[PDB]
Amino acid sequence: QTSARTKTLTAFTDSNSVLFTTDVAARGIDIPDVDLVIQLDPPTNTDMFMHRCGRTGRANRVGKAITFLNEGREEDFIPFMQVKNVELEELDLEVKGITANFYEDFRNWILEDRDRFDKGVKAYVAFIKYYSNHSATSIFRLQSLDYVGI
RNA sequence: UCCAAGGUGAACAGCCUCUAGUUGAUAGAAGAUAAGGGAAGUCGGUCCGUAACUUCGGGAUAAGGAUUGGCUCUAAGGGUCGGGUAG
Repeated sequence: QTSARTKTLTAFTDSNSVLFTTDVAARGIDIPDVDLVIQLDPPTNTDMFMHRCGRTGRANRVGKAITFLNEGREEDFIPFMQVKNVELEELDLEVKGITANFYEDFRNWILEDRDRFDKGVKAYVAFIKYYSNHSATSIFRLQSLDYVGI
């Protein structure tokens, strides 16, 4: 609802805060003091990519943008951005804290309420449909998608 | 000069019939084929076996035997009601 969106945006704009948002906030709106931008997946269209990581860097401020790749066709996204005059420097991040039970923890938390199971399966299917409507078909292939991994 | 059924034909045609008309016309009796030769003649010789397809609407939303749940932003998505502890 519009009122809830306005209230959430004005609470976030007003102390260290993390925002889980779709492409609604990607373009146009300016939240000051935003340091880090993470794109858990590359966008459906690449034109919006520059907007999603564009919320930072105002007045050459020290801000970082990070993106995540699926290891299968990751060799095509970087040159695609390079042709569009965008250079993505590879970053190596250690997967800390995953010694044991992360997927087990997720699974046993899903088993508590069937609503959680429904929301998870619905989100997975929605992501599959979202990946189906992807530009640059060669880069993002449905066949090469890691269905079990997702 | 007017009216004008049906079925086969599956090529106008021809053939057969329904409704409706005829039995009229002196009566009785008693073209085809061919063995061998081949112009020697005369002026002149549609139906059985395959495969892909293939008609109308209504549906919108990735499918339509399966465990259906299916993208981002963007008008509306039936009405109403309901929030704590203390003085």
